[PDB]
Amino acid sequence: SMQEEDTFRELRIFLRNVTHRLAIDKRFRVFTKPVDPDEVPDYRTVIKEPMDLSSVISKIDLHKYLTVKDYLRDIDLICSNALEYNPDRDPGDRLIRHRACALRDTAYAIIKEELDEDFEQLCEEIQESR
Ligand SMILES: O=C(C1CC1)N1CCN(c2ccc(F)cc2)CC1
Repeated sequence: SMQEEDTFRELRIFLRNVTHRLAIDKRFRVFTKPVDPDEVPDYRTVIKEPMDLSSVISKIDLHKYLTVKDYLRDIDLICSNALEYNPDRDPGDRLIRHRACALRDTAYAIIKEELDEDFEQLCEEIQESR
Protein backbone atom coordinates (compact mmCIF):
# COMPACT_ATOMS: atom_id res chain seq x y z
CA SER A 1 0.00 0.00 0.00
CA MET A 2 0.85 3.75 -0.14
CA GLN A 3 0.77 3.77 3.72
CA GLU A 4 3.36 0.91 3.81
CA GLU A 5 5.64 2.83 1.35
CA ASP A 6 5.32 5.93 3.70
CA THR A 7 6.36 3.65 6.70
CA PHE A 8 9.53 2.49 4.81
CA ARG A 9 10.34 6.19 3.75
CA GLU A 10 10.20 7.24 7.47
CA LEU A 11 12.52 4.24 8.31
CA ARG A 12 15.09 5.47 5.65
CA ILE A 13 15.01 9.09 7.03
CA PHE A 14 15.61 7.76 10.60
CA LEU A 15 18.52 5.50 9.42
CA ARG A 16 20.28 8.28 7.37
CA ASN A 17 20.12 10.59 10.46
CA VAL A 18 21.64 7.95 12.89
CA THR A 19 24.37 7.01 10.27
CA HIS A 20 25.34 10.73 9.66
CA ARG A 21 25.75 11.26 13.47
CA LEU A 22 28.13 8.22 13.67
CA ALA A 23 30.04 9.30 10.50
CA ILE A 24 30.94 12.85 11.79
CA ASP A 25 32.30 11.57 15.20
CA LYS A 26 36.18 11.87 15.00
CA ARG A 27 36.54 8.49 16.87
CA PHE A 28 34.84 6.61 13.97
CA ARG A 29 36.78 8.12 10.99
CA VAL A 30 38.51 4.74 10.33
CA PHE A 31 34.98 3.18 9.76
CA THR A 32 33.75 5.87 7.23
CA LYS A 33 35.28 4.37 3.98
CA PRO A 34 36.19 0.88 2.67
CA VAL A 35 39.81 -0.33 3.33
CA ASP A 36 42.12 0.61 0.37
CA PRO A 37 43.39 -2.71 -1.13
CA ASP A 38 46.66 -0.91 -2.18
CA GLU A 39 47.40 -0.02 1.50
CA VAL A 40 46.15 -3.42 2.92
CA PRO A 41 46.20 -6.19 0.23
CA ASP A 42 45.76 -8.88 2.92
CA TYR A 43 42.43 -7.25 4.16
CA ARG A 44 40.03 -8.81 1.53
CA THR A 45 41.52 -12.34 2.02
CA VAL A 46 40.95 -12.28 5.85
CA ILE A 47 37.61 -10.35 5.95
CA LYS A 48 35.00 -12.14 3.74
CA GLU A 49 32.28 -9.39 4.01
CA PRO A 50 33.78 -5.86 4.38
CA MET A 51 31.39 -3.13 5.64
CA ASP A 52 31.74 0.63 6.37
CA LEU A 53 29.46 3.67 6.97
CA SER A 54 29.68 4.91 3.27
CA SER A 55 28.40 1.48 2.11
CA VAL A 56 25.60 1.60 4.78
CA ILE A 57 24.44 5.05 3.34
CA SER A 58 24.40 3.52 -0.23
CA LYS A 59 22.39 0.45 1.05
CA ILE A 60 19.73 2.72 2.74
CA ASP A 61 19.22 4.51 -0.63
CA LEU A 62 18.98 1.12 -2.52
CA HIS A 63 16.11 0.09 -0.10
CA LYS A 64 18.17 -2.81 1.31
CA TYR A 65 16.88 -2.31 4.93
CA LEU A 66 13.13 -2.91 5.76
CA THR A 67 13.72 -2.95 9.59
CA VAL A 68 16.12 -1.44 12.21
CA LYS A 69 17.10 -5.08 13.01
CA ASP A 70 18.43 -5.48 9.30
CA TYR A 71 20.42 -2.18 9.72
CA LEU A 72 21.98 -3.20 13.11
CA ARG A 73 23.29 -6.48 11.49
CA ASP A 74 25.55 -4.25 9.28
CA ILE A 75 26.67 -2.04 12.30
CA ASP A 76 27.49 -5.34 14.17
CA LEU A 77 29.47 -6.55 11.05
CA ILE A 78 31.59 -3.28 10.99
CA CYS A 79 32.44 -3.97 14.71
CA SER A 80 33.08 -7.78 14.40
CA ASN A 81 35.33 -7.28 11.27
CA ALA A 82 37.53 -4.80 13.31
CA LEU A 83 37.80 -7.19 16.35
CA GLU A 84 38.74 -10.16 13.98
CA TYR A 85 41.28 -8.26 11.79
CA ASN A 86 42.99 -6.40 14.78
CA PRO A 87 43.17 -8.90 17.73
CA ASP A 88 46.70 -8.25 19.17
CA ARG A 89 47.84 -6.69 22.52
CA ASP A 90 49.71 -3.75 20.90
CA PRO A 91 48.29 -0.21 21.21
CA GLY A 92 47.27 0.25 17.50
CA ASP A 93 45.05 -2.90 17.73
CA ARG A 94 43.69 -2.08 21.21
CA LEU A 95 42.72 1.50 20.03
CA ILE A 96 40.78 0.20 16.88
CA ARG A 97 38.93 -2.42 19.03
CA HIS A 98 38.00 0.27 21.66
CA ARG A 99 36.62 2.53 18.83
CA ALA A 100 34.75 -0.42 17.18
CA CYS A 101 33.03 -1.27 20.50
CA ALA A 102 32.16 2.44 20.97
CA LEU A 103 30.61 2.64 17.42
CA ARG A 104 28.39 -0.43 18.22
CA ASP A 105 27.40 0.80 21.75
CA THR A 106 26.69 4.38 20.47
CA ALA A 107 24.39 3.11 17.61
CA TYR A 108 22.47 0.80 20.06
CA ALA A 109 22.05 3.70 22.58
CA ILE A 110 20.72 6.26 19.96
CA ILE A 111 18.23 3.58 18.80
CA LYS A 112 17.18 2.72 22.40
CA GLU A 113 16.30 6.43 23.11
CA GLU A 114 14.91 7.47 19.65
CA LEU A 115 13.29 4.40 17.91
CA ASP A 116 9.61 3.80 18.93
CA GLU A 117 9.22 0.01 19.57
CA ASP A 118 5.74 0.05 17.88
CA PHE A 119 7.33 1.68 14.71
CA GLU A 120 9.88 -1.23 14.57
CA GLN A 121 7.05 -3.86 15.18
CA LEU A 122 5.06 -2.34 12.20
CA CYS A 123 8.21 -2.55 9.89
CA GLU A 124 8.74 -6.25 10.95
CA GLU A 125 5.02 -7.15 10.31
CA ILE A 126 5.02 -5.55 6.77
CA GLN A 127 8.39 -7.40 6.01
CA GLU A 128 6.93 -10.79 7.26
CA SER A 129 3.80 -10.20 5.05
CA ARG A 130 5.83 -9.84 1.78
O1 LIG B 1 40.45 -2.67 10.22
C1 LIG B 1 40.76 -1.56 9.83
C2 LIG B 1 39.71 -0.50 9.67
C3 LIG B 1 38.59 -0.80 8.73
C4 LIG B 1 38.35 -0.78 10.22
N1 LIG B 1 42.14 -1.23 9.57
C5 LIG B 1 43.24 -2.03 10.20
C6 LIG B 1 44.45 -2.11 9.30
N2 LIG B 1 44.90 -0.76 8.77
C7 LIG B 1 46.20 -0.63 8.06
C8 LIG B 1 46.61 0.55 7.39
C9 LIG B 1 47.86 0.61 6.75
C10 LIG B 1 48.71 -0.49 6.77
F1 LIG B 1 49.90 -0.39 6.18
C11 LIG B 1 48.35 -1.68 7.41
C12 LIG B 1 47.10 -1.75 8.05
C13 LIG B 1 43.74 0.09 8.21
C14 LIG B 1 42.59 0.20 9.23
